[PDB]
Amino acid sequence: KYYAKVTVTGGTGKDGYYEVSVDKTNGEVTLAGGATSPLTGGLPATATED
Repeated sequence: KYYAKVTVTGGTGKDGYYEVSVDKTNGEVTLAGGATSPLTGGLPATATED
């Protein structure tokens, strides 16, 4: 689900597209796997149209 770009100042290894699930009625994000650990894949883009 949604891929969030992360830019960390002063920290290494926390950069990456985090998987986020958003329900706007609550206004928060459900954690993927119950953690905020970075995912793999680097910075892949699927759809060219923006």
